[PDB]
Amino acid sequence: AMGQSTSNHLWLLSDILGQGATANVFRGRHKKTGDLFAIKVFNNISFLRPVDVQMREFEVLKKLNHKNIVKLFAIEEETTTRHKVLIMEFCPCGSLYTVLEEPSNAYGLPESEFLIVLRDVVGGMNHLRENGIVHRDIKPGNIMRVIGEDGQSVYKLTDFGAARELGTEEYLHPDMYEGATVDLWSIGVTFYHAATGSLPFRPFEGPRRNKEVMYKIITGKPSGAISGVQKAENGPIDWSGDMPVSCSLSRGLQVLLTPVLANILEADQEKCWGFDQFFAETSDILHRMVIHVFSLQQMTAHKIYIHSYNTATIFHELVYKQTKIISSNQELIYEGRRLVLEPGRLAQHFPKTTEENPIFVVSREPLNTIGLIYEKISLPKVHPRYDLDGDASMAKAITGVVCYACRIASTLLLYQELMRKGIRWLIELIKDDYNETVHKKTEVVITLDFCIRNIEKTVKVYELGEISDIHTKLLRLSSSQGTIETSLQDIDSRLSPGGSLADAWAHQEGTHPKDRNVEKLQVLLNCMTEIYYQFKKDKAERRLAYNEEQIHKFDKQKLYYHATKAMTHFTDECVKKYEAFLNKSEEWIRKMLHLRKQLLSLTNQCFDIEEEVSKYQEYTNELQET
Amino acid sequence: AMGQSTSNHLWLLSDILGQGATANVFRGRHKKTGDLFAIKVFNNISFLRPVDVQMREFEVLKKLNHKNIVKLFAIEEETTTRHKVLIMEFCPCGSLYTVLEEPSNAYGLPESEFLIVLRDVVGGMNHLRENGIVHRDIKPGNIMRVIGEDGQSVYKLTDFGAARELGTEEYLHPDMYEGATVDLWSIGVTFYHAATGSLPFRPFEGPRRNKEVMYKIITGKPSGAISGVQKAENGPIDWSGDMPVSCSLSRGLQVLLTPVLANILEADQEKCWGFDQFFAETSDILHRMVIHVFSLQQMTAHKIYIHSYNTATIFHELVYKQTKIISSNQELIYEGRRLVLEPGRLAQHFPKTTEENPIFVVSREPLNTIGLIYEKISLPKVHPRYDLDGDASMAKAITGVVCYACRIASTLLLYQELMRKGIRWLIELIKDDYNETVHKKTEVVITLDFCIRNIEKTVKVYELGEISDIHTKLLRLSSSQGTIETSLQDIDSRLSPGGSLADAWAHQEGTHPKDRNVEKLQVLLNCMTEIYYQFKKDKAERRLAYNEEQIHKFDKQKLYYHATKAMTHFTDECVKKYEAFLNKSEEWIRKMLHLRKQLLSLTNQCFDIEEEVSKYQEYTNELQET
Ligand SMILES: O=C(NCCCNc1nc(Nc2cccc(CN3CCOCC3)c2)ncc1C1CC1)C1CCC1
Ligand SMILES: O=C(NCCCNc1nc(Nc2cccc(CN3CCOCC3)c2)ncc1C1CC1)C1CCC1
Repeated sequence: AMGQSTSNHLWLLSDILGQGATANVFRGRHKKTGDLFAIKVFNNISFLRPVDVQMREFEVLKKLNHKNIVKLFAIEEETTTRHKVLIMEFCPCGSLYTVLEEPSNAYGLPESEFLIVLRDVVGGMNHLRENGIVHRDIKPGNIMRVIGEDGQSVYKLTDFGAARELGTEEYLHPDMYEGATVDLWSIGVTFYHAATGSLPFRPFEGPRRNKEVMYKIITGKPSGAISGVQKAENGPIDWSGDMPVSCSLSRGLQVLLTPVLANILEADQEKCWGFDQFFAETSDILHRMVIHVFSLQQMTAHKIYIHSYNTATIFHELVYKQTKIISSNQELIYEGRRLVLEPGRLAQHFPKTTEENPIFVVSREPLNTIGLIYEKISLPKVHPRYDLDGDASMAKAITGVVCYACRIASTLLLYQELMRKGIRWLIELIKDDYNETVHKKTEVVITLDFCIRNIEKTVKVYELGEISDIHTKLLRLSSSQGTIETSLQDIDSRLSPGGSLADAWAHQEGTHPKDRNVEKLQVLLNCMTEIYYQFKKDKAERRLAYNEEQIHKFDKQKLYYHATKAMTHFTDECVKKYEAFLNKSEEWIRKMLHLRKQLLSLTNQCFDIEEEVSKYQEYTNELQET
Repeated sequence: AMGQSTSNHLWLLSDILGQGATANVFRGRHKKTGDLFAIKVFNNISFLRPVDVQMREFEVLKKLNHKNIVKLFAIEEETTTRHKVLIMEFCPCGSLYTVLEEPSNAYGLPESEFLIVLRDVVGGMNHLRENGIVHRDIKPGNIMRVIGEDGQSVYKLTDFGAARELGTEEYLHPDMYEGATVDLWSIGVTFYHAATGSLPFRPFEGPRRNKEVMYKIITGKPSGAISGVQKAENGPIDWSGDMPVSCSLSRGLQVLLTPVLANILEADQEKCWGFDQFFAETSDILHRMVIHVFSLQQMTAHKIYIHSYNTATIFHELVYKQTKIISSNQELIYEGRRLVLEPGRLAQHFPKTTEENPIFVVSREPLNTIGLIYEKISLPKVHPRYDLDGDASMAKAITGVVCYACRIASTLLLYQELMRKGIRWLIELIKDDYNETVHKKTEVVITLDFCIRNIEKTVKVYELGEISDIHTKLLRLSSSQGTIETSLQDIDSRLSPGGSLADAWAHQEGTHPKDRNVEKLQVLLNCMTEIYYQFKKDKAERRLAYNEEQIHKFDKQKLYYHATKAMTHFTDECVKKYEAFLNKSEEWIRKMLHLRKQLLSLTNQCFDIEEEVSKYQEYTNELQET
């Protein structure tokens, strides 16, 4: 074998991790402890030979300590070549680029993981600003990832400060492509990339020979837009000031994220934010807590980004901006019961919200049932070419699509299981509004009983005009009360099991966790992703043996069969059942809004008559005489 | 390289899978399709040379098709040696032994996974009984595992019917060690092993030289017992007719599983079940559905194994047998509201129960708060010896213990999060019993109002004895009603936030999912299990190089530090917080049982007076005259 060594460290040249322009990164261990470290060996060191200036540049990075920055442990010299070797912190998981290489993140990172990336990157750059050093060359490849003690990812920076001695091509500022504006540029490109899984500004044949057109895209500067992609060869550029539909981010977050990118992605130094403005808006998002809310009327889940110190007034406002529901009509349901929120109640004392257990929202005004809005992405055509590079690229693509389909499928199941809960709670919450009307009826019933037989007694002792008038008046009330008594039993007949309102259809329509459709999709998805990582190990081998050449061709054909089998099961089973559940949901809503309209009126026809039987009890029942 | 071939198949000798006495199993592919198959090459074929009798014995296994049986595809001859090669179905996951090799199953398989094992093994043997063939040599190594289309494991048999041409040593029947009784023996040993993670009958130094004592254990035949283990060298045998505390199986299942094993684990052919009796009891368990129930009083979760055709009467009975709660006192809570079950309601129409969303049970009779009962298992002492075999054995042991601690930790968090829900539901369910008392009070209030001022009017028109008597009687009621009116406000003061009953302590005591204690435990557990599988790759290498020898020693010492760090965090954080939550839970229960006792009496002091004000309204209020 072949491996370099040091006074305290040693490493094989086969354990290469990073191939830079100035230095190379190797997986190395310590001679004594055996603990793994990152070995940064300086290549091309001869025309410089610094032992005075650069030495102190390494003595400053040593004491530089932060959670969002890869730690530099020591500066040692190679045994033979006497090259300056940096003992860096080893990150077993890799970088942000490695994460984006996964098909599960082909259409953007998970929302929770994205918030971690945002939090760490901002914290890292801010710490570098405190020391004055500017990075600019901030790429997902320069953002390492480690697993913290709590299992959550922690992102760190590393490849910075190499501008004094010497941005990435797809992360270059237009004026830099030819202040701190050029630094904040690549950050937005990184942030968009992490949220989309794709670059913001893409030509047709990629950023290579057609990258001459790519510079025209950036210099085009459409201000508010954050995406410039041509869907055809040397055609027009499709602009967009919003994020793709395939984005895995919630609607609440996109509203806050969009203006951040738009104000850091333009050539104008007068329209672009500074690091203070950038830090302010970013820190604002990171501080906010999440309130899970599922609108039963629209069959849509929502994530309201609000501060803990904000009141319920702003909460109802934010819900309206995402659901188009007036605050005075936003009726809340939680944990099976109705939930009343005070206009000035802080967000710290809000109930425990989860994607699986949120705060349902029901309204009285008619709302169209929308459901989940996603992008219909079909499988890409697989070419019979043997191109190992192309076989690895298309493997990442075709697997990412199925990942998206499996992502939507689990969400479609989420919406249905959430629907069954909200409906089950609602019908029982309606019964609560039925039991109160009964108790608000019996109070009127007893009232007339001690008003009828009290005036029927006064006249049976044996004037007549007043007697007959009240008698007729009380009869027109006890009768009108009689029909309401019966019509409420009709409502109770509706609330009864199998009473044209029961949720028997909800358990007999869409898909259920018993079907295990997501697990079935994952099985095929595992078969594909296994082949994918294998094709990565085939691309690195440049060429394969005859035996491995055939296996590569076999698995490539089985990659299509796996994807096709999964895509069929998704549309013909998961989707179709969802369409059926969505249909009978919009029907039951109308039948429910109609009922609540009845019960409301029938209840209001008890309060107005409660005041009518109050102006008679204090009248003839109590005459006057010395 | 070195690899054998066939007319249609080929395989490397390095891809060995099974090392049997008669044949070897290799990972092989097809020459055309490239699909992977299991290659069974016959070793020691010379003194037999069968081409007539044995050929048909392979022609019968070909048409033999079942889900719980490994499929035999074809019978081909080797190119050079002309050995009889069986093209078997390849099982990438391995066998049941492979599953038990995992530290996560060191103390038994998960309950769901165990039910799959039971279901498949029974279905497999039953199919073999239909064909008449008996296996007897049923070992976890002879039970393969594959992943079905729905993601769930599927277990199959394979190494059977090799008795005609020719049980495992730890799976031998006592009379066989020296009817179909000898067949059902190894099944119970397998079933115990899967549920415990350990053999039922173990000497001290293992089943080797001290296995002479092991035969004394089996021939000891304590009938009802199912375990025989000596904790000391050549000491007494500790018998047990029940399963260990570390068993991951629910209490409901153990009650059904115990008699099954006890009746198939004894030398007596008169006390042992037949295959019909065995199939009946096993199929009975597999057909039953699971009802999740969490007793708030005892802070214990329960899994009631009941049939779908059974009524709620048997349900309440089964709950009593596990919670010691009388059926007439079992008050049910579900989905935030109280749940009323009809005595003859089928189990098919029971609500959706989950371990995370079960049916809570509250009682009126005082119950001691038990909580989770588990076995306190400490880390085993690690010896400084270099023994690779011993280093791999202790790695499986020390990792399995931490797995158990992480298993309990997630359960301790489950019980607490379940506690917070049941309490939150209860306090709101009490308010429901408070709002009814109010409505059952106002009916009495209005009653006396039209009874007081109706008799105060009759006497103010200006006999006297009757007048004064009723007046005093109504005063003793309106007054006694007045104090109840105020004492209920005291209860409402208790139900009010911060009213010596609020669940503010529940969110400020034990551990929460925000702490991520389980994730923290998993991080260290991942570091350990990685080292474990590495030690397996070191044991197979017999000896290691100098470099790898030191790394082995380094990771071995870091294996202790990982386990110690995890075990400390478990006891000092996860456990201690659980003890505090358990303490303040037992206190709040008494304060809740006391309140419900008050509200009950205060409610009963409204019904008995409702009938008192009913015998006066139909009296003097309605006199008599012509
Ligand atoms: O600082 C740079 N590159 C960063 C990307 C590669 N460098 C590293 N990679 C890693 N880990 C890593 C990189 C790529 C893939 C993986 C995942 N596997 C781990 C071991 O097995 C193979 C890959 C791990 N750790 C630390 C570092 C150095 C300290 C910043 C510049 C590029 C040359 C210097
Ligand atoms: O039938 C037997 N042995 C069963 C155990 C090994 N045989 C098999 N193993 C397997 N798969 C397997 C066995 C052990 C480990 C693993 C997991 N990895 C898969 C590939 O990489 C290494 C191990 C897989 N499939 C099929 C079979 C034969 C058809 C029953 C007798 C023992 C000689 C015949």
